Amino acid sequence: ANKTVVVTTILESPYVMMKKNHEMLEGNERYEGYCVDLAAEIAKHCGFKYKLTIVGDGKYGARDADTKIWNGMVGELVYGKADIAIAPLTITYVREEVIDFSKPFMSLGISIMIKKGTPIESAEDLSKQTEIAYGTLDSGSTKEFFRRSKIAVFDKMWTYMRSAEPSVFVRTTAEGVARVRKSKGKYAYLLESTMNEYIEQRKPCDTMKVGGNLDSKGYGIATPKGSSLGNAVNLAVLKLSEQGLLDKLKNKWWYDKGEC
Amino acid sequence: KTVVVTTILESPYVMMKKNHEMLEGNERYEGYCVDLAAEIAKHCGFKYKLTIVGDGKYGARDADTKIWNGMVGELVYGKADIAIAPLTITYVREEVIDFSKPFMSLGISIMIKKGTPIESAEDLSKQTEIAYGTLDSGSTKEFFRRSKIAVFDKMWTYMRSAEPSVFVRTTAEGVARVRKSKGKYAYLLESTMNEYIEQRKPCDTMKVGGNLDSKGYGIATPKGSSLGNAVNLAVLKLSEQGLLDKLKNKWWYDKGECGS
Ligand SMILES: CCN1CNS(=O)(=O)c2cc(F)ccc21
Ligand SMILES: CCN1CNS(=O)(=O)c2cc(F)ccc21
Ligand SMILES: N[C@@H](CCC(=O)O)C(=O)O
Ligand SMILES: N[C@@H](CCC(=O)O)C(=O)O
Ligand SMILES: [Cl-]
Ligand SMILES: [Cl-]
Ligand SMILES: [Cl-]
Ligand SMILES: [Cl-]
Ligand SMILES: [Cl-]
Repeated sequence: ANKTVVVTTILESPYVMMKKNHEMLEGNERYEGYCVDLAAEIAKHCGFKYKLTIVGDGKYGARDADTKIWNGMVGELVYGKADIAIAPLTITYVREEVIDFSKPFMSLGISIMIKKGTPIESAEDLSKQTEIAYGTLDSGSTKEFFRRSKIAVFDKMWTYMRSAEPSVFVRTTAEGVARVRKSKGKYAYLLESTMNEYIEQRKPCDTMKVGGNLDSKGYGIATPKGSSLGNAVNLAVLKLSEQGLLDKLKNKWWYDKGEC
Repeated sequence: KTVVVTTILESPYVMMKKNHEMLEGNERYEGYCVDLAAEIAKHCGFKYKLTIVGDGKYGARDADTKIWNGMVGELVYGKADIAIAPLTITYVREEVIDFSKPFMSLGISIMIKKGTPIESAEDLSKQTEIAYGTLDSGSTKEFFRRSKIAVFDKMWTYMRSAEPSVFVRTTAEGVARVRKSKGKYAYLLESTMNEYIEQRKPCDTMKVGGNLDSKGYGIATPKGSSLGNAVNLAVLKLSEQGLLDKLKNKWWYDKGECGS
């Protein structure tokens, strides 16, 4: 018999955001954003009812090196706490080994956010100076990229970041943004081009994405490995992509009401 | 035993090496997909035989007979174990075959003779002096055929009825037509092949406007093939090691045939 599908997601603008009047709203109505709209479209095409739930620990997902335990949305899927993740969850090798991913619904690359006027144009620029600190989000794919990289410039960046004091890592994108904005150009933030380009369109329009992306990947809808939901959701993603609905949702949440 | 790889002669993905007539087996061929096949096979631990698709087509389903041709057909009817080629991930194909996560991104794009007065798909659709078309039996044609997006629908209505036929059998042939058409023929093809051609003599073509859509190529296996899982992880591993980027830079490497 049909059950309500438990969707794990994360409060990350503009994917999932609290609606203005959330304090008097319940269930899915509390939220708005790209992934809220996407969940609606996927559910419609797949014919299921669902319940959006914000991941408890507020993390994307990393495996503890000691205990081998997955946290974040990946953990929610791995341990059977959610049926599907509809979020800016990056497709990675280590994750692909433990959960299923649809074909990508959005492309991104790691990128550099600076306060306007910062004399940085590239990862190479960052790696060759010490005046401007830089870091990444915790418990996500960007941090793991640097930790695992065998590419010289990135390995050099990781060697710096891992030991920098105070810590250059942040717990949320918002914290990284604030750090860039408040540091008078002495902090640059390594984040996905999607979030970077979003922030670039928000007041007070004091940040910008600089240089090319450091890699190329995408977000996928994730399900527990072997989940029967996987096939249908994947086709739904390709259909929506082909129909141009994904391009429409991107423009809607990034650019249509940009503030800059 | 020996994995049979179906692929297609398409520069710079798979090309006959100089003096190939005295070569044998896999050594006859060079290119991005040739190198990729080697890398995938090494990671997955299989021996393989590259074979060029008999009918020289990517893959389309005959409306009447509902039979698949091209590489898609070779997978569907058991003639090959895997396709390693610039084979576009699409909804209709995903229904009948398995695809790895993408190893390369692309979008449908416009190729014009330099100086042609066109900067967008919209421009093309709003005029009639410049003819335009696509490859036969491929994802670009099916995209326009299936599209409910206004401008693309208009372009299709024109293309389907244009006489003489605006469709071509091969990329080389569409490119020739652009060059020999004094600018009265624009070619719709994938950004990857467009950008490759853009950097080669006689440097008289160019990619204009943004891409009309966003998708990628995937390594394809028959539905439910056990090779699928390993090949998918291999793609992600190569991507994260930056080996896919290295391959792209190598085969799209600009020796400065045009300017510089
Ligand atoms: C987000 C759009 N999109 C739809 N799914 S896809 O055809 O598997 C794909 C592959 C890519 F390499 C880049 C984008 C992309
Ligand atoms: C081609 C590189 N690449 C690696 N495989 S992926 O992480 O599934 C992916 C998703 C995208 F949306 C765009 C590119 C991309
Ligand atoms: N999308 C990333 C989080 C953001 C980042 O790591 O930059 C992930 O899935 O882990
Ligand atoms: N990559 C395309 C062929 C080229 C095109 O259609 O423009 C396909 O898989 O069908
Ligand atoms: Cl300031
Ligand atoms: Cl071999
Ligand atoms: Cl439209
Ligand atoms: Cl008709
Ligand atoms: Cl011209």
